[PDB]
Amino acid sequence: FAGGTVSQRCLSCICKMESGCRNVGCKMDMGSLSCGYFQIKEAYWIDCGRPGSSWKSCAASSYCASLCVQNYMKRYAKWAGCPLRCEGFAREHNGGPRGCKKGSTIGYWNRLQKISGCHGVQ
Ligand SMILES: CC(=O)NC1=C[C@H](O[C@@H]2O[C@H](CO)[C@@H](O[C@@H]3O[C@H](CO)[C@@H](O[C@@H]4O[C@H](CO)[C@@H](O)[C@H](O)[C@H]4NC(C)=O)[C@H](O)[C@H]3NC(C)=O)[C@H](O)[C@H]2NC(C)=O)[C@@H](CO)OC1=O
Repeated sequence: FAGGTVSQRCLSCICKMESGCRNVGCKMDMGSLSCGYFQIKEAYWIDCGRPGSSWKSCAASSYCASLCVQNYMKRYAKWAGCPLRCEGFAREHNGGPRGCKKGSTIGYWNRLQKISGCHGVQ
């Protein structure tokens, strides 16, 4: 995946959690479509710098999608006071700018750790 502050093992775990790390297309989630490898919504894609040729094109690319995650965490993680490890990055990915502080994402982190080789992933 793209390089950055998020580890490759963490990105792999998130990728597997969202789509079994496959280009699965989109689905509706609480008002907006989440797409591709990392199930990224348009707003997230905008916030990570509009990488790729378009939102859905980027989402369908493991590299572009992972770069978007890298940029999103560089933008919000430290700002929101998240631990700079997968626990914080995963929750930010699932809950937004301050996702690592939302109780809603506690379940996402716990479910993600159930994936082979993802328990306590950093
Ligand atoms: C069950 C489940 O959770 N499913 C999925 C969750 C997840 O999608 C994530 O969904 C959340 C909430 O809808 C997204 O959070 C929003 O993120 C926005 C983008 O950063 C953010 O909007 C920004 O907000 C800041 C602060 O106000 C502003 O300064 C920015 O200008 C603004 N940007 C824009 C372009 O509007 C917004 O406030 C968040 N909303 C809330 C309620 O927090 C989050 O981004 C989603 N994550 C992704 C990767 O898309 C995914 C994968 O887990 O899809 C799910 O199915």
